[PDB]
Amino acid sequence: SMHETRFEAAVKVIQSLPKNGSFQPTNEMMLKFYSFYKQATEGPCKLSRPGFWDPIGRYKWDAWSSLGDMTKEEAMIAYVEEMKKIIETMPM
Repeated sequence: SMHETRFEAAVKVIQSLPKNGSFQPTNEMMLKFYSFYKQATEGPCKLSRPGFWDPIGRYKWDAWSSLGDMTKEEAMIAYVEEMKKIIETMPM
């Protein structure tokens, strides 16, 4: 599908920024990207929240859980739209 192809292209773009540029998305933005990636591929968050002692686990889970019943296609659209917005503002 058009959205699935766009999604794969976008994922590649984001993956490449910490490797091929001098600038990358913020940690906050990376968690947002993770949330849409999970929602697009695995669907809605299923598991219980990690414990207080696992910060990155908790930040991850909170971001993914936040999306609720977002569909897989909506999460692909969201990921792509977020990537476009970052690329529009960020020196490459």
